[PDB]
Amino acid sequence: GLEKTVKEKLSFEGVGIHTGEYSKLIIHPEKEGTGIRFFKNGVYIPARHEFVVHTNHSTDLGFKGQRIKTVEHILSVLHLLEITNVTIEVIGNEIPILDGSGWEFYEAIRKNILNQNREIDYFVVEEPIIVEDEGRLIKAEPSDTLEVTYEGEFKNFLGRQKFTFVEGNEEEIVLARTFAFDWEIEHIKKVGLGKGGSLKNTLVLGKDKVYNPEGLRYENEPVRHKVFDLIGDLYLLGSPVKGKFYSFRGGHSLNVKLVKELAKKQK
Amino acid sequence: GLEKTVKEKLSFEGVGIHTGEYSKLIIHPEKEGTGIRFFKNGVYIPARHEFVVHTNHSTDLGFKGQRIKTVEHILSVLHLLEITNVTIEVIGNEIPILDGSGWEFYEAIRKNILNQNREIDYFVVEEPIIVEDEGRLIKAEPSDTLEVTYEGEFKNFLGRQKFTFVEGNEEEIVLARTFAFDWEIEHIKKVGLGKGGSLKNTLVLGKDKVYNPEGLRYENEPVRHKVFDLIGDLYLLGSPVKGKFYSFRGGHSLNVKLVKELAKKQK
Ligand SMILES: CCCCCCCCCCCCCCCC(=O)O
Ligand SMILES: CCCCCCCCCCCCCCCC(=O)O
Repeated sequence: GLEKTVKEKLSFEGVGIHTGEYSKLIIHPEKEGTGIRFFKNGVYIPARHEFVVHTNHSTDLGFKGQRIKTVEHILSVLHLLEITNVTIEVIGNEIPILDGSGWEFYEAIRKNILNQNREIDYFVVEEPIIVEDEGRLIKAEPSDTLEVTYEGEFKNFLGRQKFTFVEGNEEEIVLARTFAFDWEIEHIKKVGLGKGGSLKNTLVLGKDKVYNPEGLRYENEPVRHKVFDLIGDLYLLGSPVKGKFYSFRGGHSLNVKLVKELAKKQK
Repeated sequence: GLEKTVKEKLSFEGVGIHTGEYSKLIIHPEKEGTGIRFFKNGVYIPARHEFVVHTNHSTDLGFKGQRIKTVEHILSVLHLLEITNVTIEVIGNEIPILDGSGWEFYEAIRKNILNQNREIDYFVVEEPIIVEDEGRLIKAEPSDTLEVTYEGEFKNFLGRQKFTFVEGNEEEIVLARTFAFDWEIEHIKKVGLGKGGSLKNTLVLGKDKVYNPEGLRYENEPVRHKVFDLIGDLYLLGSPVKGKFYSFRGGHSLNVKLVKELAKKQK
């Protein structure tokens, strides 16, 4: 495919899920070969693993004293839409959570796609690789297309389920929201996070119930989101990816680990 | 004591806990002998049991097609401060929840109290009375002062605790917030309520944990609030009350029941 970018400036705004603070986005179009980079306080931060400063319950980036929290969703969509050259201006400290999924971005970015005369130089996974971290494991091998599978071993009623994304199936995961278990909320708030969380932006699961009155969108909405997450994380390799990934009980932390140990192979 | 009222117009505003909608309050001063009555869409609704239309997880009042949800807190404070003649203008369908306690009202009403030349005609409990409703029971006997005790048999870590309010101890309960356990937030949202609830306005308790990061104000904050509730409910007798009340596992529903079966004795 050819490198892409937005037709014109696009903006989004809302509360950040962790900071609980308001922030605004302004996606700027960029010349070819530019790449994805955020812009905060006159400082450009590249959507590349080198600038990852936090992978707890979000993937945060930073440079020269400027930090942006939760870039996974915005990046994931840009990765799905194969938008390669743009500048994400952030007026705050974290990309807005919106409805908890990548739906709003997708729906708006998709419209304003602008083709360009330059064949995308994809990041190809050249050979098998694995990464562990206590039960948690991710396996990535070579593939003609982008294919990602996530398998969960949920302690609650969800049980063991897994989902698989393949090119042409974006609309199947850009709608999955963010989730957390109830035995998953005190801790988060205590370590100073989720200040913006609510049933309107987050999907809360009980030991065997769903708090949100709106129920689950998909039987396996959680697993889907995790796949969405991984994709966006993977975009930190600096360009659309092409490989076959298997993630069992993954998380941003391990996600990044892979990415780093996957680029450290000068690939 | 003498009948009281506010020095001048006082107003409050915020989200309603159940409706999730915005609403505004405007407490108007009223001539002597007026009483407590709400004012909605050019319709006056008396703070009297006759106009109670709902006692689920709030005490709602209504008349000629006009309804106000959650009047207990506002009434409870007015009852504690012995403010007898005022008009509560409501622009919406429910008194604002504010921080979940009667703190804000108290602190603001207390300032603007205006004495009047007219001895309050208290509602005296003349003789013993009891009301049941499956395990739940309230006992009310005669007393020189206002004395209310609430005892809980909480299924979670709280266990069995009780609190007792006596005249001169208002500041001990006007600060207790509203509470709910994790088990049924679902239920509440499903039966169309708590649309405004959040950890900022509600104190959520787990099977053995406290979600709110701000912890409990008082070891027994819940039981206290229940006492606050009862007091405000009791003010639906149409005038400050003087009796000794015992409530074991009570709730607005039973509260009102008592009040009704307590006034039905032409007392
Ligand atoms: C109104 C009720 C509220 C409860 C608020 C939920 C607390 C927020 C928890 C944050 C989710 C953590 C998981 C991170 C996943 C992601 O990257 O989206
Ligand atoms: C994860 C959970 C969410 C936060 C939302 C809380 C749900 C709203 C609960 C409404 C409280 C009802 C009981 C209080 C009655 C009163 O104040 O008189």
